[PDB]
Amino acid sequence: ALALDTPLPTPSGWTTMGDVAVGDHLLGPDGEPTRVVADTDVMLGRPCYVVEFSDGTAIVADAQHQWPTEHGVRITANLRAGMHTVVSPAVQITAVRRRPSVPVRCVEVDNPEHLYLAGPGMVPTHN
Repeated sequence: ALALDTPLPTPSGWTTMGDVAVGDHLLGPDGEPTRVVADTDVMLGRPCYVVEFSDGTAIVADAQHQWPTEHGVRITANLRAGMHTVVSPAVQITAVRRRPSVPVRCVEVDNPEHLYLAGPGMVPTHN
């Protein structure tokens, strides 16, 4: 679900969606370590999007990647400018557009909100 070069913060620093492994730790919605308990393979040919945020960062995600908004969970294909990604100043989605397909990959974490931080802005996103 996220492009492989997406940076993801960890308790030791940074990894990428391309490098993170089951058993590694990401950061949960409160910044605390959260364990990666499952993943996908690298997936090809999926329809991809750029999501641009108000903190000046951007994440490439596939159509079906899930985001926690003020309106509940929304997939990338349903995001619209003006929404925010929240965990309960929430960063705001400034733009969403299609982009040519790149390899993507998803992971699952084990905190009860099923959220991890993504991108250089540490934006909340849903497993």
